[PDB]
Amino acid sequence: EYRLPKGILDKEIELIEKMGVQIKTNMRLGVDISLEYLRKNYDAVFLAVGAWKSSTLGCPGDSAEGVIGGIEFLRKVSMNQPVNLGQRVLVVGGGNTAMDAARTAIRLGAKEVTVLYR
Amino acid sequence: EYRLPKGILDKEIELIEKMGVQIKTNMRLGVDISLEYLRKNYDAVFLAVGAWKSSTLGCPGDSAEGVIGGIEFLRKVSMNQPVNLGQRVLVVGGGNTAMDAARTAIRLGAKEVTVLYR
Repeated sequence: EYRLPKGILDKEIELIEKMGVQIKTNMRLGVDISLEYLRKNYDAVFLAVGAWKSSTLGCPGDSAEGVIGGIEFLRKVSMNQPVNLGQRVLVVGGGNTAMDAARTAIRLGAKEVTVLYR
Repeated sequence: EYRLPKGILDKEIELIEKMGVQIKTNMRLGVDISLEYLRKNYDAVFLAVGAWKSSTLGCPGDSAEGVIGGIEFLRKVSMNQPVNLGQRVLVVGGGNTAMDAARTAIRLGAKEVTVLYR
């Protein structure tokens, strides 16, 4: 939110909806909606699902409690869901996800946050 | 159609739709739509799927071509889909399905139709 406030995003999406676009939220492909349904009742289908599966650490013990994916952590923070942070946080990576997670952890009350890049 | 014309049925269903009921046709549970979607987006779900799987003959060779289920044959006839009859037609059963299939076959040009009841 400190880089892109969500009110601006809401206003832009409302402008898009004002053009006649019907946005059905909470609808998931493969869970709520099958691809056959869309292919049958729609002339064209455009998939913009995006990369929504954070990579695992790839080292033994990556499934231990207290290790969370970057985008999942940021989604929990944005949704105001309770996350289990702590005094010490290490972020593994060097992309936008790592820096956003580090700064969010700093703003979420972590005493020290350290980013590890290879 | 000779027992229940479909125009009357269409008129009654149109009367029902005039009350505010939204009938989404060509939507199938488990194929086009999911039970979880209904349970999430709707307060109550009422299932009236009916018995839509005709029983197989239960004898060897029941899968040979030229053996067709009663309700499937009647659905093909009602939908005006091309069905493969012949001069000789046998009907196995004694319910409404068997009698309707026999009379439809008689009206579809079968020279002789015989109903076999145990």
